Amino acid sequence: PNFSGNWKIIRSENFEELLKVLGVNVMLRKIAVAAASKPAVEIKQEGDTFYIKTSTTVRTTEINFKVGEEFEEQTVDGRPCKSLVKWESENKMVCEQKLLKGEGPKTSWTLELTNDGELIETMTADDVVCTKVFVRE
Repeated sequence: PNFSGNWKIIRSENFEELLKVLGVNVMLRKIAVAAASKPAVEIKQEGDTFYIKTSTTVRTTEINFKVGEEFEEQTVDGRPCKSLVKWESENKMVCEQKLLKGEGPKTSWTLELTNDGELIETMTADDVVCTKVFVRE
């Protein structure tokens, strides 16, 4: 169960629709799903410590966290949040997010490995879920 690698996206389901129900305007949705916005995800895992860099043709962001320790990131629609990841199993982590300011949808995400070595990401806002699948280069 090692999440490290250079992960390339191979499936995406319900992402634009999730943004739509969050109130994201149509220009930004279409951009978010364009080929040019396809995420490449680099992960370095060392036990419970993660470094994850997500890059597209125009953006790059890095997060560093340790499982069980609170950190700060942004929600699917860009609002700052405090996050905390826990293991649900040997091969799956789950993250609960809490907005830093104001109120909003209950948001969370998960990452898990398949035995064939696919990485599955889900992101949830209230009752709406999006799933992306990646494979290693």
